[PDB]
Amino acid sequence: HMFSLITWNIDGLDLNNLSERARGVCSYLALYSPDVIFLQEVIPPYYSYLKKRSSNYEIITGHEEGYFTAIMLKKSRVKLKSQEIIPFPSTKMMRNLLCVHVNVSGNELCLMTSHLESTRGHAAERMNQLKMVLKKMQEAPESATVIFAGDTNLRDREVTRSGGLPNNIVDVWEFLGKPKHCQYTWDTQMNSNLGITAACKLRFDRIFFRAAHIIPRSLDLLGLEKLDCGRFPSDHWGLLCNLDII
Ligand SMILES: [Mg+2]
Repeated sequence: HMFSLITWNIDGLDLNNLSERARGVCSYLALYSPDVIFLQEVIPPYYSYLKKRSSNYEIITGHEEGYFTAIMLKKSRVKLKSQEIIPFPSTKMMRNLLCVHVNVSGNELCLMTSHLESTRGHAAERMNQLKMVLKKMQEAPESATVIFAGDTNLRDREVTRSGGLPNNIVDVWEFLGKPKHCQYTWDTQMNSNLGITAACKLRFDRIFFRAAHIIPRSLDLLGLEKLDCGRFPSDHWGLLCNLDII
């Protein structure tokens, strides 16, 4: 009846206090108990802690070495059907789109995650990767509900310069009337995990939707509380999305 996903860039590259951060993120995931979990910037040790703490989830990794994405499926409700790792072409950061075809209740789904080129890379390649994600979203089978969710790293109206969004694809944040409480997924003013003195408020973590059923209900943020070490679980904010399986 209900349906929930959580997208989070756990910032696994920040090695400081990584144990307590992983314990906190696992506490959030265990508390909300979502059905699908999209994780970005996961390192093998973090993946080992996740697999150790989350046994009721099937974890599909985007790679093996370095950092990668991961998709966790609640085994008690989400039935894995297929998986495909679509690698980006001119990628200078070893990033790819992780697609996982699943079945929830009686509906088919296509859950996609990605971690596009970061701020240090080439914004043009980030736009190209966005076009590849949207194209792979449109070319999905005309029977499943495609749901993308991940750290897009987009800024400076790159969605408009990349040809815009197609007619059958919409941003869940924009669909809900652009709620201002979950307006920014990366805030250097409230989140003090990079030491950036300047206040840069951007919306990196995003969710794209298309259907052939499922309705986005609510949208929220998580990971806003400081841990015992005085740091947040990540430099990005978690993005919780609740849906209704009509
Ligand atoms: Mg990072």
